[PDB]
Order: sequence, then C-alpha cells, then structure tokens
Amino acid sequence: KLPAEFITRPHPSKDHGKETCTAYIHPNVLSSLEINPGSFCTVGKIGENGILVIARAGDEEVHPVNVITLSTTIRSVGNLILGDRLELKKAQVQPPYATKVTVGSLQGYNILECMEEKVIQKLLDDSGVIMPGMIFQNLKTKAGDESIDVVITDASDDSLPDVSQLDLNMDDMYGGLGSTHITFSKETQANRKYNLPEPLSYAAVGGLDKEIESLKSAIEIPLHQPTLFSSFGVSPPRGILLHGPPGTGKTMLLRVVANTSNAHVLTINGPSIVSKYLGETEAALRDIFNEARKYQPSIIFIDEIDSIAPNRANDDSGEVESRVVATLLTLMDGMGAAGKVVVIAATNRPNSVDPALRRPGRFDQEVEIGIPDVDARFDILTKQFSRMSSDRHVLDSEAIKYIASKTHGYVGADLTALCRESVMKTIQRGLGTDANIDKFSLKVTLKDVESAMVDIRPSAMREIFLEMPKVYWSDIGGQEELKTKMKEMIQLPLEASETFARLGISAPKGVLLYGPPGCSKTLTAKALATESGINFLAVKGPEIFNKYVGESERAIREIFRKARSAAPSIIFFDEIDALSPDRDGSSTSAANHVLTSLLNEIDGVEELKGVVIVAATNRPDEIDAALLRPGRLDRHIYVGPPDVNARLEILKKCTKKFNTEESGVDLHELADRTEGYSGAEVVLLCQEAGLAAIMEDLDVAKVELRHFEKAFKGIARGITPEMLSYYEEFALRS
Amino acid sequence: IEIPLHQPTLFSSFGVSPPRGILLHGPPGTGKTMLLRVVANTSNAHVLTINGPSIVSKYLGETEAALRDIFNEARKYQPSIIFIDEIDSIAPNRANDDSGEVESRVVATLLTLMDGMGAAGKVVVIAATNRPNSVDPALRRPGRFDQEVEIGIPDVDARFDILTKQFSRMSSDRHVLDSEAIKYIASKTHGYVGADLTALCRESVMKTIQRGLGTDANIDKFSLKVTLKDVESAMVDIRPSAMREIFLEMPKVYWSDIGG
Ligand SMILES: Nc1ncnc2c1ncn2[C@@H]1O[C@H](COP(=O)(O)OP(=O)(O)O)[C@@H](O)[C@H]1O
Repeated sequence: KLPAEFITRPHPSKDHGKETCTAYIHPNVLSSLEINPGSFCTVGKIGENGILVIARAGDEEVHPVNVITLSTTIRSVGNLILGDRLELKKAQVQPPYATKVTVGSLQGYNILECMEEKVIQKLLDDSGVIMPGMIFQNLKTKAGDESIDVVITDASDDSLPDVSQLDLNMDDMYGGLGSTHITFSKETQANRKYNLPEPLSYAAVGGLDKEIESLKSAIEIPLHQPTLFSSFGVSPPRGILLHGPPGTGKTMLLRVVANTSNAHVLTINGPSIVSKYLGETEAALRDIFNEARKYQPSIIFIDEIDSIAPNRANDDSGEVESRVVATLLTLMDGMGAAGKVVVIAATNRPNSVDPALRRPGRFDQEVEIGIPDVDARFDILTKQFSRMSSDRHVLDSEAIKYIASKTHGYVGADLTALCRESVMKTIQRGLGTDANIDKFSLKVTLKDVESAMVDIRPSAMREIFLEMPKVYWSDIGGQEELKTKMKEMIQLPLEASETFARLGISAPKGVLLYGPPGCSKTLTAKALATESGINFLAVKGPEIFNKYVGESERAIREIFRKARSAAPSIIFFDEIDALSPDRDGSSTSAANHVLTSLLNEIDGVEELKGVVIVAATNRPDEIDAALLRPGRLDRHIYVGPPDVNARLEILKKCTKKFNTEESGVDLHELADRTEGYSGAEVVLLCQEAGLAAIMEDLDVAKVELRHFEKAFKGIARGITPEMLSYYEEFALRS
Repeated sequence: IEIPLHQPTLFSSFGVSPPRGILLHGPPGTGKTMLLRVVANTSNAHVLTINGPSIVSKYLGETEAALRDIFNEARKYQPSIIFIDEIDSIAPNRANDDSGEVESRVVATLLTLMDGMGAAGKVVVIAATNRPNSVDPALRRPGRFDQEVEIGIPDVDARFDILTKQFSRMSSDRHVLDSEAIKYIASKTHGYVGADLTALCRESVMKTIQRGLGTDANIDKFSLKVTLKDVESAMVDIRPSAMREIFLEMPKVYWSDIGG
C-alpha cells in the first residue's frame, strides 16, 4: 500500500511459466493503480520514458511489495541490473500488430537449419513478447547440446509514438507443439538505429588482464563457493579496493561485474545519500545493509569512497564525517558469518582514504590499476578499432603499433577521446573538402590521427611511472666491458636468488653510474629495459622536488611501494648530483629529510631482495659519505667517453641514412680525427653536417667531406682534460 | 576484572572508592575488542555496549537521557559489565577542537555520573581507545581511569605463539608446517601485528585458491593443503602499514656473530 519505488528480482523456478509477463506485484499496488490484471503493466525504472509495456499477473501474497519480478529475458534485454530502482506507471495504448521479426544468432556462426526444429512456435508462444528484445536459454535442441542465443532487434514496423523505447506490437501466430513472411534471414547483431544500451562484456576491456583474472577469482570465491572457504574458519574477505589514476576504468570493472553477475547488487549514489540530518544518512545506510543481508547473494558497490570517507587527520570537516565511517565498519564487521557478500569500492587516490578503511580488517584485498603500458595501449587500440570495424576505418597493425609507441603517457580515457575527436576531425575535413559527401568514403586514416595527437591536450604528463621507448643494442655503440659488467649485475639476482639464499651473499642492490656529461650512462637504462624485458622506473631527479613540504617524501615512498609491489624490477635514477649534496652546498631541511629517508629505505633495517637500485650521476663528489657507504651502491662504473670503436659505430649508424660510398669516406679517418668528442657530440656533428649538406640545393643524396670538416670547425667538444683527471682521481679513491 | 566485581567486600572494608575504569590502549589491530569479547563471554554478569556516534542524536538532552538510562539499568542489576568503545570520537580533547553541540558536556556528565553514587558497589567500566591522548586529560585521571593496561606490538615470542595458536586451531588437516617454519615466519614478520598475521594467513589461503584453480585444474584443496610458497608471497603482497612506529624490536644475533 502507498508505494514509492520498486526493486527487481529474477523469476524463480526457471522452466517456462510466464518468462515474459511474470510481474508478481502485491495486489494492493495493483488495486492502487486501478490496473486490469488482464492488461499490460508499465514500469519505468526512474526515467527513460516508454516505461517497458509488459503484461502482468498476480502473486501468491508472499512476495513483498518493494520487490518485483519481470523475467530474466526482460532483465537482459533492458540491461536491467539487480538492485536498480523501478517505478510503475499506467499502461499506454494497445500494440497493433507485428510485421516481420528476424533472428540474429548472437555469438555464433548460425546455420541453425539442422537444429531449428520450429523455434518460432516456442519463441512466439509466450504472452506479451516485445519484439526487438528477447533472449532465451539454449534449452534442449536435438543432439549437440551447446548454447545458442539470437538477436531480434531488427524490425521494419513503424509506430506513431516515439515515447516507447522498443515499440512492442501484437502477436498472432498459428502452430502446434502461420508466421509472417518467415523470420530467419542474415546473422545481424543488435541494430544501431535503436541506440539500445548494449551489455558490457569482459572482451571490451583490453590490456588489463593480469589483474582482471585476480579480481574475478577474488569476487567469485566468496559468492559461488562460500562453504569451501568457510570450512577453513578464517572467513572470506568482504572488501575489494580498486585504485589507480583517473580514467583507468574502475567504473568499467564495476559495470562489467554488475552485468556478468546473476546475483543481486547494491550501488550507492554518493553525495545523494549525504543529507543535512545526521540520522538520515545512518538510517539510509542501515536500510541498505538490511536489504543487502536480507537477499542472501548480494554485492555492494561504492563510488568515490574518498569523498564519503575523508581522512580525519587531514581535515576535520564535521557533520557528515568519520561517524559514518564508524557505523559502516561496525555494520560490515558482523553483518554475517559466511553468507555470500562482497563490497567493491573504487577510489581515485588511496592515500586520501582514511586509515580505518585501509586496514586488513575490511579492505585487505586490493587491486592496482596503473596507467596502460605499450602492450595494453596496443591491445585497447586493437579492441577500440574492432568496435568501429574495418568498414568505418582502414587501420592496419603497423599503424596501431606506431600509435601505441607514440602515445606513451596517455590514459585509457584519453585514447577514446582521441578516437572521438579524430572522427570529429574527419567530419570537418570531409565537409570542408568533399562538399557534404557520404562520410563512409573518407572514413578514418592516420592523417587526422596525427593532428589528434597534436591537439589532444593530454593530462597524464605529470607522473612517476615514465617508461622510455624500447631501444635495442644496435642503437648503442659503447664499450663491451661495461656491457658485460651490467649484464652480470642484472643476471645475478634473477637466476641466482636461490644461489644467494643458499650462500647468504644476497645482492649488492646498488650500482653507481658516474661519468662525463656525454652518453652511455642514461640510454644504457633504456637498453637494459629493452634487453631484459622487465618494467623499469625511469624517475627523473629534479621532478621529485616539490614546493610542498613532505610531498617528495610521499612520492618516493609511493614509488618504493610500487616497485616492491610490481615484482623484482630495476629502478633507475636519471640524476642524483642535485639531491645528494647537503654539506658541500647549502640545501633545505627537506632535502636532508628526503636523503635520510632514502638511506633508511635502501639498506636501513629493511632489506629488499627482488628490486635492484641503480644510480646515475653527473658529478660524483655530490654524493655524501652517508649514502656512499659499504653495503650499498658499492659498484662503481667509470663510463668515460666512448672509444674509437664506439664512436665509429655511432658515426656509421648516423650516416646509414646517407650514402658513404658516394661521399668516399671510409668512416675511419673521421673517427680518428673525432677522438675527443662524445657520442652525443658525434650525433650533433653529423646532424649539423647534414644540415650544411642540405642547405645548398634542398634535398641531397649524400653528405660531402667538405661539409663534415666545415661542421668540424663550427662545433667544439667543450670538454676539458681537468674534469677527466678529476673523474680519474675519484675512481682511484673508490 | 575479578577483584572489584567478584569480591567487593574486601575493598569495601577499606572504603576508599575502588576503581571503575580500565584502560585498554595500544596500536590498532592488537586484539583489543576480541579480548574484551572473551571477558564478556566468560563472565555471567550483565554487559552494555555503546555504539558511540550512533547513540549521539541531534537533540541535546536525548543523548543525556539515553545514557543516564543505560547507567540506570546498568546499576539496577548488581552484576554488570560496562564496555566503552571508540572513545576517541565519544570524548575528543576539549582544547584541541571546540566543535560544540555534542562536546565535553557529555564528558562532564559521564564524570559526575561515575563519580556520583559509586561508593563500593560492583561496577567496572572497560575503556578501549587507539591513541590515548585523544581522550581528554579529565578522563585520563586517577579519578576516572586510574587503571592502565599496556598492549603493544607482539615480539618474536608472541608472534610465534599466536601463529602456533591460529594454525593449531585451524588444524593440521589443512596445512603442513613445523616449528622451525613458524619461527622463521615470526622472525620475518618483524613489524606486523596480529591483524596483519591473520591477513597473512588469509592471503596464503587465497594464493592457494589462485594457484589451486589456475594450475591443477580444479583439483581437491585437501590433496594441496597449505605450504610456505604461497605464504611467502602473501607477506610480499600484504602491503604492510605497521612500518611506522617509534617502537622497533630490531633483529637478534647471538655471541657467535660477535667479532671483537
Ligand atoms: N647515439 C645517440 N643517439 C641519440 N641520442 C643519444 C645517443 N647517445 C646518447 N644519447 C642521448 O643523450 C643523453 C645523454 O644524457 P647525459 O647528458 O649523459 O645526462 P646528464 O646531463 O645527466 O649527464 C641520453 O639521455 C640519451 O638519450
């Protein structure tokens, strides 16, 4: 009596029953709306007018008023998720007549003629039947079993009222155990012209597998098999935390688990629950938890837990505050013993979440969703293009790989936005040039994608997870001794952890790279990342410095936690000659605090086995003796200027584009004359020599020796023997 | 908990106002409220649990009436136990924050209630808090909370004992580990607390669920039980939060390692 809102529940007892028009609503509500039992009922689900015209019936006086049942077929057709709010309404005009109907054979190769066996009678024998959406189980179809479903979205009938979402009609068939101009034609999927909300499948998300299988296991073990875990007596966890940069797709995980799960779920509206009355929010939360526990399979979804649950230490806002945190933890600690209940909470930043929620008592299980790497970006672009299809755009694998390589610091949302505004750029180009031609002819190419990266205005530039592009050995021309040394250093831990454990030697976990400001000490990290195939943490020196006091400590602790959590890896520092000096040069107390924290983290009380830390510096004396202590950063590499062979290889690679035979240079006398330079200096010399070659008559097929020698006058090495002697003296004392 | 409640006449002979409040303070996750449950279960006396901010209402006098009633039925029956939890929000520091509304007036009423009619009686109040200085010094007085109980981070021996206890309760039909493995785990778990150890056990069980499913193709867990391989992982992925403490029991080495 006097109803306000309704909730959904699948029709039990399976089989057939009604399967379309169950509608087990309490008779009081039926008499309240003055609706004929032998007439259609309409439920709107808070919006989306059309109100889902479906016939109704009466219950057995046991079904409570709040909950209603409207069949799994309609549940899947309308993308109805168990827990959404539903609102009833008066029925509209009667549906006239159905014209064509046509099956689609979803997720299958069709060819059902052998297994057809007159499915038309079974499909259209049901009462009601709103044509564009039906979905039924495979049931039993002769031999072979298997699972088959069809798509019935396509239609050609016209309806005067545009209010109705799926424009149902009337069915009049003739059969036993005559149609309308057959139904079987083509294997089309859901038609786009109806703009229906399609369900989200796990195939939509790409490049996020490694944690998505873990999340699937963690959400399936409490629900599907609660008794197996409860037999141990430790009880299954109830809280799963999803964290990461914005746009990674936590909302996607929430939506896809809501869609793929046949059990009831409960979602929150966030700030909407917050009200002026202190007790109103408490009562709403208690009612939500009571509803969740009443239905034995339940799942709780929380959006923006940080806003709902801010930190007490950071801000004492008052009113709606950690009181709700205390009541939530009290309710969720002893809501049930075994049950099957899992709570999923997604936060933008984990640090701002109060430590009460971030305790193993409630949210021990955590899921880390970082920014996509090159492989994940390639996977999402390959998946992203598939949705558009080859008809809408001609893109090959090489273009996808090039885009993934170019797009380094881009979030998943940024990629989809780039695709959308690439389509926009295509529309403007077509309208401007072809004078309103069909948009399918121009389709999508790389020309608009280039301008897309040009004007995308990215938002993920500032991050501590910068990964340099993969660079192979052939690019780097250096000394074989240093390469052998670093190969041994990287090969010791990965395939000798057991040997270290048996012997007790462990690993030095510290390598110092000091040398002239030339080359071979920065791109060697990229070469190492390419060769080893292990994720690297390319963290620049000055970027960790922040105006706010303690922000650098937060960043370094977060990066250490990520390195520990991201398997045995290697962390590379671009420069350390700026943070390390505290006594030689005047520095703030923040720098000293950060240095002390780094010293305590590297080998202070806590020793890390899997991770390996390598430090590169441009000036060695800036590292204090506290950091330059035996047991840490013991290895020292001179990594001086490149030798004759290294410079020759660099020059050969630089001149590979040009023609050496036409120029007549043997690539040896140039290296003999270019001995005091560096690899980067050689690259710049070749660049300016090519510029001098091309400024004469635009494009040229070769660079001449006269241009080489003129550029040799033009440029200077800029390196003095005094700094080399100083580096040698430092190497002697080490 | 025994001497005041069970034998109040021994103190009433002295007649010097026996203590009523017992302070249970320490790091979070040390096992406080679960230990309190044991004191409630093993005692046949009445108990009373205060939800804290849930009891707090918008009306100024509603909380006063409800809590005065709570005390009325507490003292109506002679054998009674009083449990107070999350006193930090219940009794914030007056000087730290002058929030108003529900404020130190509640604290003053509690003081004048517990110090008002209790001469000998038989009444005990259990106080549980995370960081003691959040409770105002008025309650942290020999007049109100003279009794202090120190609960801290477990050491090597306590961690070994609790691990042996959890595994013993869990039974050996589900795991195979000897005393030296437990000792090694306790030594490795330098900075963890009992909640962290329970999380380690649960994550080790989960690691088994992941490994057991994805590898042996839905093989029986029994013929799989619990090893240290998954356990060793669990402690890596537990993401410790009990690293930052002033108290630190750094490792031990015998005289054999002493070179001097
Ligand atoms: N052969 C090469 N071709 C192109 N770039 C190079 C080559 N060798 C080195 N570089 C670049 O020059 C940079 C050298 O950095 P470097 O000046 O040593 O750092 P710092 O200023 O801290 O000393 C590296 O980042 C690398 O990318």
